[PDB]
Amino acid sequence: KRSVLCFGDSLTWGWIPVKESSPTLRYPYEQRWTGAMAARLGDGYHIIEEGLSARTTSLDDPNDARLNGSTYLPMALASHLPLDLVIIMLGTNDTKSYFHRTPYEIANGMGKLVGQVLTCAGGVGTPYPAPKVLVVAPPPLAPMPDPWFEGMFGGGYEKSKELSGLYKALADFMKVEFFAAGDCISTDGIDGIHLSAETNIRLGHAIADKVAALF
Amino acid sequence: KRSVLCFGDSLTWGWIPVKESSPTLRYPYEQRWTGAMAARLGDGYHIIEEGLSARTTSLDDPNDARLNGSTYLPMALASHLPLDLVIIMLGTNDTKSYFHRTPYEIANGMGKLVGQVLTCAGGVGTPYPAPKVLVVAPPPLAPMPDPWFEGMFGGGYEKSKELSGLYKALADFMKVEFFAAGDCISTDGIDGIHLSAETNIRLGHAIADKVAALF
Amino acid sequence: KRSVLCFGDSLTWGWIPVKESSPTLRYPYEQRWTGAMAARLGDGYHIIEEGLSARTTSLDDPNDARLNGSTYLPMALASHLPLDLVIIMLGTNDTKSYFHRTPYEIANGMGKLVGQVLTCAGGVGTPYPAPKVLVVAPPPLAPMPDPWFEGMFGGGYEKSKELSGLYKALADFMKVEFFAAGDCISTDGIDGIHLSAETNIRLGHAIADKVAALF
Amino acid sequence: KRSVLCFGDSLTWGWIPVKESSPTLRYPYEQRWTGAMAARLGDGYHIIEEGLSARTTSLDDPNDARLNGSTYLPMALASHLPLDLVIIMLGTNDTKSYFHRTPYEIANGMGKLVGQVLTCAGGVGTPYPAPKVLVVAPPPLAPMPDPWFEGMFGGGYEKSKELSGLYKALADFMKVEFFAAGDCISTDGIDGIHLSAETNIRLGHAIADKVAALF
Amino acid sequence: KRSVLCFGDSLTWGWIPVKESSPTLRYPYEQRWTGAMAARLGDGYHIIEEGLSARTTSLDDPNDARLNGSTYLPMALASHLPLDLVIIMLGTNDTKSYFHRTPYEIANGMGKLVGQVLTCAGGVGTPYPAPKVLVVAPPPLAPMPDPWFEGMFGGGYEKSKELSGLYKALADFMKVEFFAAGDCISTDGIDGIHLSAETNIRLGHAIADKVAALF
Amino acid sequence: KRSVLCFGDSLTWGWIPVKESSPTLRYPYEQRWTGAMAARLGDGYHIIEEGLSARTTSLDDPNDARLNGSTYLPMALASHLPLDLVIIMLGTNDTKSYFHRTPYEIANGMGKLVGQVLTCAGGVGTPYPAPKVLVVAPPPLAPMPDPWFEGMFGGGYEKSKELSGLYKALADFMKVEFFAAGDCISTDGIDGIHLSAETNIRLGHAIADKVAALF
Amino acid sequence: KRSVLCFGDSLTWGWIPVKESSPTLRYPYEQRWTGAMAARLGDGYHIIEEGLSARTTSLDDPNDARLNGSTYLPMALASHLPLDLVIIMLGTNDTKSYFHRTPYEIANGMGKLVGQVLTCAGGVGTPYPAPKVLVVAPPPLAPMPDPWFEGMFGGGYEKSKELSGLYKALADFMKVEFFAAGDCISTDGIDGIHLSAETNIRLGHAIADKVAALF
Amino acid sequence: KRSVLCFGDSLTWGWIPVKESSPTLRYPYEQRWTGAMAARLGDGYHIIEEGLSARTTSLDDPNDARLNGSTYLPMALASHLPLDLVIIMLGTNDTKSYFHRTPYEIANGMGKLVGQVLTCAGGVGTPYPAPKVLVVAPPPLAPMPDPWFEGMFGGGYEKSKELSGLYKALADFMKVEFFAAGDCISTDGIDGIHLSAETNIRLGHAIADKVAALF
Repeated sequence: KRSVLCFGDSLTWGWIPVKESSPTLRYPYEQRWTGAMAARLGDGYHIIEEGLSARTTSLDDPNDARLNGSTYLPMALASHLPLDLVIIMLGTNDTKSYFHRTPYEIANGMGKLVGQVLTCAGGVGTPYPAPKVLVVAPPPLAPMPDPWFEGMFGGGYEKSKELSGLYKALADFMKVEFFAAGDCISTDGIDGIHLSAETNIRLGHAIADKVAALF
Repeated sequence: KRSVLCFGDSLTWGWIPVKESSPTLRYPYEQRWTGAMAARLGDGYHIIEEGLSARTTSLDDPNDARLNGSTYLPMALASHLPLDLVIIMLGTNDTKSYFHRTPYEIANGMGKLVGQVLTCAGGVGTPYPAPKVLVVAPPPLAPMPDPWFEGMFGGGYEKSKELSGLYKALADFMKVEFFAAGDCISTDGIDGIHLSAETNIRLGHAIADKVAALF
Repeated sequence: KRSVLCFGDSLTWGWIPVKESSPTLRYPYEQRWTGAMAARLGDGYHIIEEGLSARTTSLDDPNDARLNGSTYLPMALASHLPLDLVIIMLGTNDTKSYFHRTPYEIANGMGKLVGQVLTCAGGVGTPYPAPKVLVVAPPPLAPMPDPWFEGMFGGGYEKSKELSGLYKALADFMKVEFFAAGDCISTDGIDGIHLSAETNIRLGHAIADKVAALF
Repeated sequence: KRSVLCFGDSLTWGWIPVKESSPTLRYPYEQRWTGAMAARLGDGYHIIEEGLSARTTSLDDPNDARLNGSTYLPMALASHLPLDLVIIMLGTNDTKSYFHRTPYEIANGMGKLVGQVLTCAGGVGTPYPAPKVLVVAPPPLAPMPDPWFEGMFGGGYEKSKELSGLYKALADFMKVEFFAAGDCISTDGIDGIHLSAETNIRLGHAIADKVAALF
Repeated sequence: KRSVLCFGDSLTWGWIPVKESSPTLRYPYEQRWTGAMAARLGDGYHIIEEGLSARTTSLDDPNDARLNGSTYLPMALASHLPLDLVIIMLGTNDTKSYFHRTPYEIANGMGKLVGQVLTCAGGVGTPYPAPKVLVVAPPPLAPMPDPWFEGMFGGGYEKSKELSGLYKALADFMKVEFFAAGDCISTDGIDGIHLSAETNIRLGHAIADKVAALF
Repeated sequence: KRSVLCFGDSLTWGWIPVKESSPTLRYPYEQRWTGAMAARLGDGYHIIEEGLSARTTSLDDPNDARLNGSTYLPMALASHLPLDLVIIMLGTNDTKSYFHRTPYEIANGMGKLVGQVLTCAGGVGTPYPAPKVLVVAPPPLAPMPDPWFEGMFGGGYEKSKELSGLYKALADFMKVEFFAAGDCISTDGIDGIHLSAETNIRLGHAIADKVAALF
Repeated sequence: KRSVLCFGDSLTWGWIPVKESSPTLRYPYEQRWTGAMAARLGDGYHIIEEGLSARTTSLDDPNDARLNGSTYLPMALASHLPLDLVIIMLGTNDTKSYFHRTPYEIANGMGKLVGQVLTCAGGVGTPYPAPKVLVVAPPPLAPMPDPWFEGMFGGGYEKSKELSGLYKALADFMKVEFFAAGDCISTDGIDGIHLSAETNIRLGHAIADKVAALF
Repeated sequence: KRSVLCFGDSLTWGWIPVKESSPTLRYPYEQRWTGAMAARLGDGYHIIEEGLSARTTSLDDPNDARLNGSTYLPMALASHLPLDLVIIMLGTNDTKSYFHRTPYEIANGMGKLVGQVLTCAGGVGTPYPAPKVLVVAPPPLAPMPDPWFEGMFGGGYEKSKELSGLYKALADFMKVEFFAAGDCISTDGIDGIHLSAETNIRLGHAIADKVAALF
């Protein structure tokens, strides 16, 4: 059996876009991209979900101590070995206005996460090798009707558009795999940030085909 | 389905005891207590595994920044809501010689984790409620033929015999559920620390019976 | 009775504007907005005052470790449960020149405080629920004849004009209550920052009307 | 009018002792020692309550960031100036097993708090003088029927018996006022830690007589 | 007798300007402003020198842990009580290119130091009162022939010109004394930063007049 | 002139022992050991006083951030170069009950300070060499009639008796100078900690004789 | 023999420029500038290599805790005394996009390292003197065909052109030696960052000529 | 060619024992164990010396920030790749009186260093594999004539005697190589801590045999 760890933010947790913006409920597994990917990959794969709303690549959020992805990823890797592949879809939250990050710095944060996977061989007391890495660039942001979300992501749209190219450059440099979500889907939720079930399913099917071919 | 997050150390990850002590392989899912519990609970339950070898309740390990359970649990809870129950089986590693913790301090560390579950309602932007908690006392340690493990757990056996009584008192105080694993299993692995497959399966079946009676 | 905690800066503490700028005396209770609110609400309400001159939403002041509102609020909430409502009037001091904060960052700091209220249920060992929240936008700044105050608030007037709209958006997003003080009062003190007794009393009466309609 | 700040733990917050140990409700104001003291002092005094369950003199609690009294007292003083007197009743929680503090270290923590009052003149931008200080030694602990509380306070009884003498020595040295609660009341709650309403009322009346005579 | 603490940077230590820029020797006491001030004041005054080359008001220097004035001043005050007056001449080093401080932030750092004096009453275990404060704005910088010093103070000249006005506003606001060194002297050393002996003597005489007028 | 920096605690600052223990006044210069030493050395020497009540060698005091000698000494050395000699009389406060330091640890803290002197050559931008070092063991403690001082120094008398032998061994190892004050004076103040004026003067005269023999 | 410590980044470690950018192999010693220098200096000299890919002067890299040169240099100096000369070639990595450092700040970081060498006399328990220092400006950057390297060094080329002039000014100020590598070599590797073997050898020969002229 | 990194304390740096204890000179390379090992191994081996007097396995020394071995080892590994073998001889300094470490904690600190080698594959941007590890238990301490050294190592002899057995157990557990220096040499220097030249040579020859047998 092959084990695949899916590390992400609200797009991976499965945030349902809603007209009142927040709070919201979670998509059932079969309507998450992770579940749709698992269905297409089949029973030879075991999918592990680690999606956290508002998670960044490598930034401490001023209002929530839980959100730095790089703080949690080493622990998660060691908890889930043996792993064949880690899929990482993050970066959208790094584009928020109050973080003042350049696109390159966001990609460099993704690079920190890739390095944490590449150096994780052995975990705590095992002979297991490092898994492969699939870097996923999230789809670009869209216009947002809610003024709080619009303020939250001020300046972020242009940054989100640059991530695909920079993540491709990063993945080539670090000799790992790459997939641009925006080549297959768009951000289609009413809030301009999150995704519909149908788009989650299309995304998971497409990632499944990438996974099946990358080993 | 009812979601059950299983938070623990190597006993939960599934460390196979071996003659060379370390390193070792992972039990397959159906030979882990988590998988055996999942099998007896049936398809109305969804099990989430968060087991990490060498994890403590609330201590920083001097050689490994991944191992403080309380550093990770809030992030894990928010990543996995909605949750109906969190089962926590930890404390054995707090008995290691170099931590110099009293049994009450170990139970108080378990209490820190219980509190993190009880106050987690809402996660990141959801209306979901806090789950129930099942505190599990691990079975006492056993003779260790490897001198490195014997030094690692110097003074720990006597502390391990006190955890069950103190965890019961904690659980009554905090108004959560409690299971004494040592009434049903013993630490039967060749290394004096870990468990056989047959014992994992017995444990998981016993925990499943306890969980079913809560719902 | 219904308990109302009033969390704020000098506008809440009751700084009397004076020709020498500083130091100054405190308005008596019946000339504070808190006391005037208490008088119009009547004996079914119990007011708790937590006003601190120079307090910010969520910033460490370089000269004074007492001034980060978010450092203190969780302790204050647990000390005063049971609470029915928390009124927060802060943000003016975040506009000071040496903080270099954008208006969105100031509102996001207010959001940190709102979240601290919303997640405070139980306090230390109680069954009490989280109180409601009333976010109050302070009135915009005014001309400052003292050159030290003018330097202190350089760039702050323009930011102060944006807080009301952003606080309304925050409150709608977090599903709490909102009052724009600038619809009812102006910053009428001689120093361009603080308020007259007549204006405090008008503010408190207006807030009282808002509070009564919540219960 | 004279203003009196009452800084304390669950004995000041007003924890009702209950057979299930925890959680519990709060005494109404007239059944707290603060309220009973205010009734006896009369309308020439304004009492300010700052009681926090589980609060220590100057220790960080491993499971709760809210509980170090010395972290909060400077902020509270500046928020409540002008003050004529600060009454401090703390130390019981410093005797808990997991803190491993000697009686002298507990008294030295009380001394830290006394110094914070004595040096607080001016607050933020006022001409107000430092208030007087009344150090109150809490009554000694009693036997505890609940095993979690008994473990929590292991070794604490003897420490609690030494605080009166050491706090008297401290108050004489620092030239402030002293009152031994144990000379008037005993710890009479079922849990061995907290107080009955009748004892709260006796205590507040006795502190009121001390206050009226100390200026 | 009355004691006067002189807290400063190289202008107070007595750096002799030299063509090679650095290193250099110290002026003898009678050619320092402190010694010249002491001579004019007479033997009714005890002068304490605390001058440190490269010292800032309140900034940590990246290359030298000794240079934050506000880190050392509280210790120095307590070491030198009883004190009648503290003279503070700092701010020039805050204008260095790599600190990126605005003039207001520099004056606010001076304000931090003024506050440390005003709150220092008692020291460690004494009845002594807080000293008075004389804020001294240093003379503006001059053109600098050495390229390393020119880079070191890039952007600093304009900032140094603004300190007099801002320090005057600060001293009025905090109700302390003020003296503009630039009303009496100029920066006349060959390096564009430090002062000649005759200028130190003129400066010390003028400061002595200010000190004598206060007492 | 030869410059001599005197770095110490209350014995150097000049704490007057008094019947009420604290607070107290400072001995005049002529009644300090520093001033008595200066008089006997004469006008070829320049004495710099750096005495701070309650100062330790290298410990952070829980109640006062001013008191770690090793935190302040590097800044003080650079402020006072050129220096021919640093006299260090510290260690008594390290024997306080709440520090739990062994006598060797106290001498090792003295060693930290000696090293700071030996490595201080050049200061900030000077060619000056490192000064010589005179390590002074303070006299042992004596009976303490005040219960607060008795508790403060519990266990400390026996440690104070060992400092001289250990400081001699330190000074020989580090190749610096050593004077045992306890051969010439005893702790004669009423409080069992501090010194009479007559004893200060005898100490300073004895240290002066030692200093002169070094040059 | 005369001992020469060579402290640097990938230019010193010997990164082989390659078409796929990363990862890469290390030049053999004979193809490193260090080994080429050693050969030309001959057997009267002993070369110590301390080159680390990605090392900065004095910056913490967000992704790698190994890379701050100033964190490691004091330990390295004490490990290798006696030393006659330290050659430092660093600064290129400080020009990376995500550090946002000005050229003067980069030279000031070099200055931090120079100071660490100049103040290292004695090491741990030795009489050895501080070595001489040779500051080496690296050659300017060149076109970078890999998009990841291009982003990594955005803004850096222009900064790299200013380092030589600033390092010369630093070395004159601090009274140490200076060599401009860009007078003798250019950045000739395919990646626009690293060097060919022929260029390493030419550099080492030119540095050897400089070193010999110092002794 | 194969590269061998020698990571150690004064026994590796080459401290010459001397009657005055300290300071002292360094043995020439051919009288160090490293140089003697290199001579026996031949020119197919490249030896890298990283010895630092007073270095510990994993402890911060109170008086010197340079001495934690585990702080420096990751940087040194990355600087010296490609490496075939890392030889680690440390632990003697962890036995010093003021560290209060148990023998197991010392061996666990060695374990931290072993783990840093085993996880170092790649360094910064290379394909190189992790080196092998040779753990060397240092020879036990001897009686020490100097009282400062005797105090420094109080309690340490017994601890030093236990390191061989514990390091053997550690090396077996971690599956690396082990050599007991005390099976071949004794601590023969006059100070009871360091070694003679002939003993360094015998030690290096015996370690070379171990190294050659591995390859």
